[PDB]
Amino acid sequence: GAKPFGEKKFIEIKGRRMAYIDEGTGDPILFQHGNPTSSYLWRNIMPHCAGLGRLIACDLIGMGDSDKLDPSGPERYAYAEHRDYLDALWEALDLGDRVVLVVHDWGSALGFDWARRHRERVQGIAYMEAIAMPIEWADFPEQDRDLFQAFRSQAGEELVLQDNVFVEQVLPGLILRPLSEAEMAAYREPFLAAGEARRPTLSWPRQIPIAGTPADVVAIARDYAGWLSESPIPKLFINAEPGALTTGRMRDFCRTWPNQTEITVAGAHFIQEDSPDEIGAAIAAFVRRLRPA
Ligand SMILES: [Br-]
Ligand SMILES: [Br-]
Repeated sequence: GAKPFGEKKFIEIKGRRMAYIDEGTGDPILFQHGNPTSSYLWRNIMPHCAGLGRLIACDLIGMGDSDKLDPSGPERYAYAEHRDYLDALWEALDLGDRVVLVVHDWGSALGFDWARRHRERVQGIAYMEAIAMPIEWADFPEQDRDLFQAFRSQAGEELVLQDNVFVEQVLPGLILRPLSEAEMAAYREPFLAAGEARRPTLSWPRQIPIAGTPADVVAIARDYAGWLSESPIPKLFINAEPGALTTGRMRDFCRTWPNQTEITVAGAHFIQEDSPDEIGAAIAAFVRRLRPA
């Protein structure tokens, strides 16, 4: 299904207008995409949670139907800058203190961080192919290692801003089934233009806490990893086979997390495109359990 879930709403944040999905009533079930994705990534999963709460899917700034930052540059869209826009967006949405988090990739780095800082408001965390902890190159998926190493080099501007590699090569390359034309249109739409409109999908891999750099993001991930490993908050780990990011040591460490349910679905990185109904069913099961009658 290539059809988006529901419709986009917009809200002005820090003078910056962000796009989001908000469907239903009750405690929110917050789904957050990462790079180079948008709310669209959850379109076939969110339906499974219908009637279970308030279904919300935000577009990170510079992503999806969210406004671009201007002026943009190599120093724009760092982690700190996304969190400052996201924090204010999640505040404006009045989510309450019984939020379930559903996270992926930078959505998990961001969601996990948010969760630590607001642990009291977090009913539960469902995560998959996440940034669970700072890592080394040896832990990074082999097939894409030297490419991710090049994004974090001066070649990074040519690969991404000029050629849109993350959107056109990384994203298809880590989904196990052939995407449809309408589906690749929706992922490429926010990045149709060459240059700075594609800056966020280059700044994101530059932000990954790898090999001790960058130190601020490393620190934040050190922080929430230590916390998550100790929090009794209910967790749903959607493991993937063969998976990509959350394998090996990081997978090892995640399996250490308390009060955690784990399932395995078919997929590489963007597993919502390979196993949306298995992921959806599991998330709705998790929320039901968290929200009886
Ligand atoms: Br593929
Ligand atoms: Br990335």
